[PDB]
Amino acid sequence: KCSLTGKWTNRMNHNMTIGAVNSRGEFTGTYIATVEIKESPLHGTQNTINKRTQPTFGFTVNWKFSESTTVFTGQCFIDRNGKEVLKTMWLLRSSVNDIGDDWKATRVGYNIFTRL
Amino acid sequence: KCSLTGKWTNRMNHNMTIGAVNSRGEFTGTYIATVEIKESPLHGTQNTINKRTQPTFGFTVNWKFSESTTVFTGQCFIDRNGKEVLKTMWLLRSSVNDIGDDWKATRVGYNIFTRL
Amino acid sequence: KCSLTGKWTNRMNHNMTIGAVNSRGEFTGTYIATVEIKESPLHGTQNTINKRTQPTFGFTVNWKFSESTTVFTGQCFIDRNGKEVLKTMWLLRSSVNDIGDDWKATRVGYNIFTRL
Amino acid sequence: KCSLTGKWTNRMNHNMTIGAVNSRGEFTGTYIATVEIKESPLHGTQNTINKRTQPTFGFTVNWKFSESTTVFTGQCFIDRNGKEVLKTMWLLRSSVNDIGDDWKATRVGYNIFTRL
Ligand SMILES: [Cl-]
Ligand SMILES: [Cl-]
Ligand SMILES: [Cl-]
Ligand SMILES: [Cl-]
Ligand SMILES: [Cl-]
Ligand SMILES: [Cl-]
Ligand SMILES: [Cl-]
Ligand SMILES: [Cl-]
Ligand SMILES: [Cl-]
Ligand SMILES: [Cl-]
Ligand SMILES: [Cl-]
Ligand SMILES: [Cl-]
Ligand SMILES: [Cl-]
Ligand SMILES: [Cl-]
Ligand SMILES: [Cl-]
Ligand SMILES: [Cl-]
Ligand SMILES: [Cl-]
Ligand SMILES: [Cl-]
Ligand SMILES: [Cl-]
Ligand SMILES: [Cl-]
Ligand SMILES: [Cl-]
Ligand SMILES: [Cl-]
Ligand SMILES: [Cl-]
Ligand SMILES: [Cl-]
Repeated sequence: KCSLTGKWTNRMNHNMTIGAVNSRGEFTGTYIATVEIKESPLHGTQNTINKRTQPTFGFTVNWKFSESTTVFTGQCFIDRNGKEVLKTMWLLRSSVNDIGDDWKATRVGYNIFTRL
Repeated sequence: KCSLTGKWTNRMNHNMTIGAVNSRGEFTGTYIATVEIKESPLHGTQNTINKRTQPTFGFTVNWKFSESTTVFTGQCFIDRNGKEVLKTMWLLRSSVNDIGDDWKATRVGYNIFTRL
Repeated sequence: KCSLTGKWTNRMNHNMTIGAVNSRGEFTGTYIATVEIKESPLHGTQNTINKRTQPTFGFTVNWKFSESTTVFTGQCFIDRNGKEVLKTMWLLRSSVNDIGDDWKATRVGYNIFTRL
Repeated sequence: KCSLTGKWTNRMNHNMTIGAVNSRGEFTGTYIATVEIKESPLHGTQNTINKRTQPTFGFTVNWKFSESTTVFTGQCFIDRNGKEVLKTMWLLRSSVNDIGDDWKATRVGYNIFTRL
């Protein structure tokens, strides 16, 4: 079984720590990145339907040093070597002033996390 | 201020209800979708940095009838008329059986929500 | 049949003109936007497999006033009212200087085009 | 300069060959993917504004064995070692039968290509 609880790294400038996952799949944690290091809360859920060994999940990082918001979604895999890996994709939402600037406010990307 | 608390629709087949936003910007809600109607829980945060009148936000929908997870991120705007509108984009993560199908598991899209 | 040839608008600040589509599905055109109006070339293809009435397509806009590149992909639908509509999604790629800034270089969004 | 002309791989199941880039930045090529191997044509542009050593680019793959279309956009970098690398993200558009299934037709992902 791949569990989200624990400490993760993207082997770059990001770590996160995710706490216990409750019976409804809910969890909280902390996202730590270099800008100098800043810490920000995250909240999310992992899928509990069919109690899969490799569940999907999502979370929102509510950045404490920015007006922006990021969401991540992905899946907790057991890789061919037996190691847990989170394969994620993210959307980063910038705060714009006018609704006419909305078009340029969303970036996308990806991250791969392994246990730390 | 554009506040997330309340009931929202995308005029299509989707309604959302969001509860009280606490002082850290955290909220919970339900997402209602005609697949016959199914209700699933959502958990999210709105950005409180600088107390903007039009904050960004994100949330995760933990579908009750699927192994999938969806994340939404966007911004709560006041348009010309003074009406609230949530401009969002999302990532829908499918549950794949093997890490080699990971490439095909992520869909992207958008939704515009208004009150009621 | 929904064809890409002709003039399109997003009913906002964008028009495009697409030329004839050849037997391999290839086409060229021009993307016109307000920054003041700028014109830029586009090149793409529409799917010819199974000769669908509502084909998928993609194109690249090679912006003449920017270091950036946009790609669009979507489908040419006949809507319920009989009108042709292009439903698209796009990725906008910014030029960054270091490969370490790669993460913030891609925006995503959408456009809906109807004949002009 | 990082030039697109040549042969590329993502070390997985994909190779690409791209031909000469003309003076407007336009190129054609072939995209080779193990589904058994299938070859499909690609058409694209690299950005020539300011003659950057690391230009952005986009292209469309018109799959020969599918009703789908994929677009790729990214940037041609020189990494620490002086090796060329294409960092890309893509949109894969499925062909749906009705405009009401449009919401589920777009997948997103990424690929990193190196020479050979
Ligand atoms: Cl900010
Ligand atoms: Cl950030
Ligand atoms: Cl592990
Ligand atoms: Cl922005
Ligand atoms: Cl990324
Ligand atoms: Cl990563
Ligand atoms: Cl309300
Ligand atoms: Cl499912
Ligand atoms: Cl199920
Ligand atoms: Cl779903
Ligand atoms: Cl799938
Ligand atoms: Cl909508
Ligand atoms: Cl630029
Ligand atoms: Cl632009
Ligand atoms: Cl029409
Ligand atoms: Cl940027
Ligand atoms: Cl958009
Ligand atoms: Cl539009
Ligand atoms: Cl080569
Ligand atoms: Cl197909
Ligand atoms: Cl086929
Ligand atoms: Cl395909
Ligand atoms: Cl599909
Ligand atoms: Cl790759």
